[PDB]
Amino acid sequence: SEFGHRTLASTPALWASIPCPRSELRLDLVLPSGQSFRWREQSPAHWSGVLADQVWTLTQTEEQLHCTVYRSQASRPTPDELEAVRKYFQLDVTLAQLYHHWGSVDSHFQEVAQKFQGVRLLRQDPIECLFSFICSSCNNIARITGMVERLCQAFGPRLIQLDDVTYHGFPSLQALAGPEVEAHLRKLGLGYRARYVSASARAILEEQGGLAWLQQLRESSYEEAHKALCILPGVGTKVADCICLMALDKPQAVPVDVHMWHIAQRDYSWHPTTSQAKGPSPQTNKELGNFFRSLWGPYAGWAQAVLFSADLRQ
DNA sequence: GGTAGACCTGGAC
DNA sequence: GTCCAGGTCTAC
Ligand SMILES: [Ca+2]
Ligand SMILES: [Ca+2]
Repeated sequence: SEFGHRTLASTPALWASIPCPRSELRLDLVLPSGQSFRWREQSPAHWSGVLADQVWTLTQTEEQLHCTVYRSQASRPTPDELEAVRKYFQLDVTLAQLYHHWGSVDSHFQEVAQKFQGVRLLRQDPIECLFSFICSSCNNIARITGMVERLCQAFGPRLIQLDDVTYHGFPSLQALAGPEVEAHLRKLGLGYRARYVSASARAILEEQGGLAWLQQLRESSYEEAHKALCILPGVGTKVADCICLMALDKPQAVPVDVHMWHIAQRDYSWHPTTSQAKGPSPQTNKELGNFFRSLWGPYAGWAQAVLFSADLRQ
């Protein structure tokens, strides 16, 4: 059929594949796990969302990652568009190598990794990542998802429509910095987070040097990148880490939230050393991130995703 | 310098 | 009718 979301079975000639075994990527463990909030399983095993300014539907078989694009006459994805998918999932990074190493230095990781293979990090756009996580504050994944959709719908450019779903690109800095955005966001239910979206959009354009200032962080060290991000309204130590990890290519970045605290205590019997507090505080949270970095290495953040993801499965 | 309380809301015991 | 989710900000 020419309408609605496509499936591999119904529109054979419109899909193209990318060699990728399920052991290197599990869509169902990556896409709805709190990394990106813009993918939906409209059909069983078929996920749709915006990727590289276009709408896609992705699905996998044991050895392949099938992709289709909705842009002109309908056709299969081209080799270059397909490369956009490979980059988004950072497919050049071998997950089997990472799991092996983490499992070698951490017996607990080894036991948990057995059942949760294919958990990796998406290479996300900084703007979308910054504002999506500004909205994650004291929030759950299902709600965050709603807020983000409503936000893109009201301020993001309109893409194509499939069935009754109209896809929108993520809002630009200029749009989010506009007049009365906060009030509009409050009517959309963002709460106090509405204030931060508006404020950070303006801070970036009117005080930090614009988009270029954000994008240049990819070349800066984790230390430098993380410090700059905390300048923004609504961005604390955690939000900044999420952004460094998921959008600025800092794999050693470890976001410390309540989930990670429960994991550290239960599975590692961890307790703060150099810090005062017995529980969560800026000093203890910083120490915990260091604990995981020294345990897992340069890609501690990715290791964190494997457990964090396998933890949400409870 | 390091804790305590306000800020929004909708699924949940 | 109370409680929590990938926190942040600020007063003292
Ligand atoms: Ca800040
Ligand atoms: Ca927290």
